[PDB]
Amino acid sequence: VNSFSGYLKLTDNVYIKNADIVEEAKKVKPTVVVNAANVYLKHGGGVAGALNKATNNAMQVESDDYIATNGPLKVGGSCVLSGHNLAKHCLHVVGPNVNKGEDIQLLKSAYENFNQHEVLLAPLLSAGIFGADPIHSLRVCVDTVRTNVYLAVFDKNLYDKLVSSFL
Repeated sequence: VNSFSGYLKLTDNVYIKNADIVEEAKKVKPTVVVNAANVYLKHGGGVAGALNKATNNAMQVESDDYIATNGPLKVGGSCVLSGHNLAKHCLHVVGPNVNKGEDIQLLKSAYENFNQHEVLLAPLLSAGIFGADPIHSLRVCVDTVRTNVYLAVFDKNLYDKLVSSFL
């Protein structure tokens, strides 16, 4: 049994809810919240900008030190950093950004990072300002992630379309 409330069950291991991931993280304090990161961990906008704002920029400060030591992530890759006030850990995952021309096949590799964590609160990778089709992102999630994932979808309209169209 876990703390997550109000989710619709899509499969054995994937759950979805219309929710602000920031507000959900604040309520649940999950072991892992996933960030929709870029390779530079520059948390300017979208999910990343919202998570970082909710940490009062402490996520960005920590991220800048990570990059200064390790260099950029790979598209499809991830790193584990602090969850600050939102979660125990933040898994920063880089999905491909279609608005930069990145290979959508890298979306599966991105979701494979989730399998290193038994339970996660996450957004749909490569959705929103990363430019991918969220319906596609949800299909890749279901077909790739085997651990228990609780997906937060900010937009109510999109949430209802994801559920209604789910095979």
